[PDB]
Amino acid sequence: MVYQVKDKADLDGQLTKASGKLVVLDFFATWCGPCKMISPKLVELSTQFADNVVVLKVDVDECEDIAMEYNISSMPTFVFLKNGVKVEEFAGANAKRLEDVIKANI
Repeated sequence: MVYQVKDKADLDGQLTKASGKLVVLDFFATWCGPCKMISPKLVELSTQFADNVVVLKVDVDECEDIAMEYNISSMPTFVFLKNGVKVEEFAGANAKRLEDVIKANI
């Protein structure tokens, strides 16, 4: 349910297919402790809101150009989009905050 983009083009297509659903972009790194710590929760929410949410993971070491483009500097950073418009964005592994956002903007 949680898809990890191959590159910008891949991201620019996943967002298209997404249509009018809440999109959650998880910018993370494999060396980031808090990122792993929240990955399970993201998965849970992912399936708990399948049909009305689409979670895309973006590895910063693999897609550095997408990291610069979105101006990320802290991991994990969650950018929430809906119909092509940033609905919100925050960094850190605050699991409750994460569920709050998905739920409130689903």
